[PDB]
Amino acid sequence: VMCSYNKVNGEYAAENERLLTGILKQEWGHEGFVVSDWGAVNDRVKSLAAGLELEMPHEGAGTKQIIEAVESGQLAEEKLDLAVERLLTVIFRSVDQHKEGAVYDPEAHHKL
Amino acid sequence: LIERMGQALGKECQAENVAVLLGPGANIKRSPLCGRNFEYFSEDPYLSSEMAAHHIMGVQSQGVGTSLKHFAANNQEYRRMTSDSVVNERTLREIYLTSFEGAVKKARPWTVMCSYNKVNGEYAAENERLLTGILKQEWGHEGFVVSDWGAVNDRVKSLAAGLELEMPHEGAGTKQIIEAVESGQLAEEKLDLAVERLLTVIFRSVDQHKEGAVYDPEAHHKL
Amino acid sequence: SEGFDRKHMRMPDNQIALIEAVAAVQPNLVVVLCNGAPIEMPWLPQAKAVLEAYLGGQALGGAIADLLFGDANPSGKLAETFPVQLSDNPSFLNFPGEGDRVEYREGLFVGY
Amino acid sequence: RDLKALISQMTLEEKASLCTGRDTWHTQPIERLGIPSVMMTDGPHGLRKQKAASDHLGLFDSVPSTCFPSAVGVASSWNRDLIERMGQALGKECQAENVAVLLGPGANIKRSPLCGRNFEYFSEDPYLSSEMAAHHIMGVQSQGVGTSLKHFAANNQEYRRMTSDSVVNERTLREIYLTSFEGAVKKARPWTVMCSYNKVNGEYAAENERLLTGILKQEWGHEGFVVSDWGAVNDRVKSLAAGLELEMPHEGAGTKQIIEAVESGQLAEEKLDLAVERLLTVIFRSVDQHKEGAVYDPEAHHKLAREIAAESMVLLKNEDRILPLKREGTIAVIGELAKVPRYQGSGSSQIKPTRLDDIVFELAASAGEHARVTYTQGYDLKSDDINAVLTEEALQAAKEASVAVLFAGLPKRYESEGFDRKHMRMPDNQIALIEAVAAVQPNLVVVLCNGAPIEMPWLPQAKAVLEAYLGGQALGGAIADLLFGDANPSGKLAETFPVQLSDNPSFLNFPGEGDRVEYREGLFVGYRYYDKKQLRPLFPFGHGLSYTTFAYSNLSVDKKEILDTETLKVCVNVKNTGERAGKEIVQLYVRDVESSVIRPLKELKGFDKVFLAPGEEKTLTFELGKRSFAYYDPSIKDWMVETGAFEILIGRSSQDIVLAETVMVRSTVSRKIVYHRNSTVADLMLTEKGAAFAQKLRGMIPFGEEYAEMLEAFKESVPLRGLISFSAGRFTEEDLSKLLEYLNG
Amino acid sequence: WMVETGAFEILIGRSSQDIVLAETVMVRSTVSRKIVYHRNSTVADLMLTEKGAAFAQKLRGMIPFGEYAEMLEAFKESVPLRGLISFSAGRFTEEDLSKLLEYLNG
Repeated sequence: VMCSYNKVNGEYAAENERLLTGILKQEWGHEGFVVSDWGAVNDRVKSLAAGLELEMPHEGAGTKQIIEAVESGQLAEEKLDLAVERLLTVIFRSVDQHKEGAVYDPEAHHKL
Repeated sequence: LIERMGQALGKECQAENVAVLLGPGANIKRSPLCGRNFEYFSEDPYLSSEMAAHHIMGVQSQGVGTSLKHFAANNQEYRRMTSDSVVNERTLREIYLTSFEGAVKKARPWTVMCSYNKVNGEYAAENERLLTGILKQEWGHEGFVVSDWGAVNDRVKSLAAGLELEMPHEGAGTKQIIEAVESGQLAEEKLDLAVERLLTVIFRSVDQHKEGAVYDPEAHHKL
Repeated sequence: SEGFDRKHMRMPDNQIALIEAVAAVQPNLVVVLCNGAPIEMPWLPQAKAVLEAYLGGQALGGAIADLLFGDANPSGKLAETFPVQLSDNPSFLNFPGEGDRVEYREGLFVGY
Repeated sequence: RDLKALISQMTLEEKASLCTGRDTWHTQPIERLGIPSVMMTDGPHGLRKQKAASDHLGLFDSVPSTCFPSAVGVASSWNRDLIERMGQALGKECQAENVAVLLGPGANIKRSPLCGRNFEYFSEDPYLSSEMAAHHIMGVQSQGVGTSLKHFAANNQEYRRMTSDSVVNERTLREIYLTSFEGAVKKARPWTVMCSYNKVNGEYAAENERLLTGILKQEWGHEGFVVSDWGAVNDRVKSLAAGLELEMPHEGAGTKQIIEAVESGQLAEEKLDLAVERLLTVIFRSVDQHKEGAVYDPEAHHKLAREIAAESMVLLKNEDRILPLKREGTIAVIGELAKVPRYQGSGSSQIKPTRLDDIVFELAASAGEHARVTYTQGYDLKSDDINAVLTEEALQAAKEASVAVLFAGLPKRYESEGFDRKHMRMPDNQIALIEAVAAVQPNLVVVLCNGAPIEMPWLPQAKAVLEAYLGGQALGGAIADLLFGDANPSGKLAETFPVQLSDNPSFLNFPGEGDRVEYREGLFVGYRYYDKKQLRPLFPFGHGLSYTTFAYSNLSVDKKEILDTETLKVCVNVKNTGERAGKEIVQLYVRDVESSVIRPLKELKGFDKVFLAPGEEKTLTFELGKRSFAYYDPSIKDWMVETGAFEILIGRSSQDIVLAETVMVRSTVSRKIVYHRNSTVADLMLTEKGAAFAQKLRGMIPFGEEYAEMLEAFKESVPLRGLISFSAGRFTEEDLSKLLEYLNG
Repeated sequence: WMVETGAFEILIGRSSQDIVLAETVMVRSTVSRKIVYHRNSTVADLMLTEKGAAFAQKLRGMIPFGEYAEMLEAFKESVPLRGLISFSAGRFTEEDLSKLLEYLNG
């Protein structure tokens, strides 16, 4: 599920813990992970703590922040451990389900 | 003998309008050099547990509460607020926790105070296995847990673990508890349960308070 | 005191020496000790008697007078072991540890 | 030979079949491709070639061979070159018996005095052990014969050895146990290393991939292959994947297992190919290096064995100059161990000798016709009960003599592979004979024949005590020469001799709880423990006496300060201030003066032995380096020097320092300090940003000498998050958050 | 908390060093833990059940090398079940032990 650019009731979706964790993960039982719209993150560490696993597009400063939040004792490393497990789960799935040699009929999809 | 001493102390708390007396301490004497050995009872978990329990009985006979103190392995002072006690389960159960077990069970101190250290990589004020699993569930402690002064590391994590009272007053911890409820991270019924433990002890000390209490400084010097 | 541990287990030096000299001119020597925890006693051969009085509180005066003249009979027994030297005790190899970490390696073999 | 070509011509089965033996002592040949068979054979200190017996326990007789002294006493020689010559004799005997690889030496650390196999291990100290082990290997392999550095793991007790779990923390395992093996693998390059029966931290040695590949193959660069102890493997495919090339003895099921694993795509065939290559490289080596027609002089090895022995015995005590004996008067030799000699162990290291000395005959010989040697038996090695007839005969003999030499020790049945001693005492009826013989003849010399330490409550009534250990097939002439002074005693204990069993560090955790033993004493093994605790031993590590005296002089170091990447030269002068020539042993220790981690007070870090005529003086030279000063640091997974002063200590023992000097070693590793929510107010003074806030602080805290002590103690050790509780609301979680940014950028 | 069926000694002293009177009693546990066999159980562990000591016979004989008396007993008692594979002359295999572990655990 992709989060939006806007705030909901004064909090950016990409860091709205009640929205991504409280309602989406806990209440509804979403098993996958949350990705941002492109450039949507305001603070990476705030976003990780709230339930956003993947920042898009690549922003390398966010990686230096997550490391320092762990080492400075402001982010528990098991929050990060939990997040890597959700991400790695979807990535390995699509690998394993990829069909090598796949082709498709441009003629028929024009019919479809 | 110690049970009569605790009664005198209880008579001194009634005359000074003292609700709860922070004590006794019952940590185990692991090393001879520990600074606070003078205010601990013994190296042996049985003798310790006995004296501690009868201390609690005498104080509490007069309707005054106690805070059986430094629940964990606060066995050295050096770097106590950041030190990690690495204790295996047999040693921890047979030795350190057993100095506390007899006293909690027979004497029923109204409160237990946790210590500044970690036990096995978790701060006492937030070790749910220690404050809930062993103190509340296994031993059936009915009162509440209060932190040593400034010992809390995270207020919300400590509430989830079984620590009801943060001392001294830290107002940020209150705004954090409120925000944990609203964001769906802490159930409000965890908090309701906490208020019920706290209010139960407080109304007790009020209802058992003896107005007009005095005491004979002459005889306590005899005692 | 609260807030720090002792660095050694000895009595002050100018005291041990006075015990030794007074003993050399008066063998009939009684020693009373005021302390909260165990100490080494290299002088013990020259004291005929040793009353361990610990921290006897605001009425220690009358109590020690009673014990010394027999109006009370002494009836106390050590509740901790008194080692010969500091290095004998079980915690010596792991106390106070390496920084913020101390390993209770002696196990159940604490004290006596 | 182009080995990758040979392996490519092999079928899948032929490859997998090389991976286990053919029988109990030979490897699998492949006749179609000309791969020969070669023979393994036991013997850390002598050949145990078994003609026709599938026996890994030394229960069946074998071909008779030279029985050199056992590790315990040869290690007491402190003679790196002496043991290297022995390895040459052993290599000449393997060449004559067509023995490809000689299974040994063993170099496990002596954690407990009670371990059964201590008689065939070298020391409690990792440095001395690695030296003797390395020079053992070098001498053997100079003759083109392979070795099997033995029991790679922590095989430190025999009880339940095939199921026991050695629980060792990472620092202890690197600094103590694995370091006795490390030096020898690196300098001597033994062709094979044998794994142990036990688990290490919950994984059987024979499949502890981190141990066999991570440490032995990858880090240390062992080029040869790993062979299992006999029967040690738990799963062959697990063992192959982990770095064990040869299962012994032959187990054919594992070959069908290796085959089916490649076919199921669960073991990559290139892991198997690499394995055939390691084995074939050692096998072709011993073939190419075999010297056909090999012989050897059994006459001369008995010479070599008499020499090793007289350097491998520790004179423990000698009052009133009772030793060396005078060739006059009458000498009363007492005790059945003087007629039924104790000179080796039992188990897979038991040799069938080629000759064997008569101790009384040799004493008679050395005495000359100006002295009478008598013999009385005295006690009963097959009993624990006093004998009233022997005791009257011994007393009567000793009453007639000027001096009495009483042989005592430990019967053969006390020390063996497969079980540990139950106590540390000598037999009872021996202790009694010492006391009574003493009561009628105070001039009493005692010789002990034993593989490991014992208690000596009788020690006051012996004027002299020669620790002769297990001196081998020539211990007769050896003890005769020492006792008469034709050789000078020159040995020093390589293990500590405690007063009582309960003094030693393994006592609270030996042998454990079932299949689990926790090495809880950590780094405090042997003398490292007795030094730290100030627990006086019966005799300390490195203790030995001589019939001459030695003065030490002129400690000096070429540089007074080195970086941890640099090397250092130590020099000391030894002079014989006595009137008999002799050889002297010099021990060099290092003392880290201040360290942020727990360390022993001293660690032995070099040694040499030196022969001096009366009045002669020489100069011995040591070299120190990074490993002379470093402790092991699991966080960076490497060795670490801490910038400071270390003290260099030259002694005749671990108790007796005679000379010291301080040097300054400086680390080349700069670690970035990283602040966090529980760093102390004192941690701020490591950076100039941090001490800036430190002053602005400790005032934001609101609260006379009497309590001066603890107000400093409070303020320096409070964590940064702890200021939140004592700043009158002025320091919040948001501030600490901003502070942690500044501190970390 | 766990009691082990056996003898315990009651000791009356003036100190921890000075015992003046003693007496022995027998405490008997009421807890039976089922023994569970596995591939590294010892030949001695087989003697906790009547099924196990049944197979225990001749299995110690199957060791083909069955003064050195002390250590040969120590060997035979302490070998794990899987260790017999190495010293039974091909007569005890992984499938045999596999069948043995089913029987022992039922």
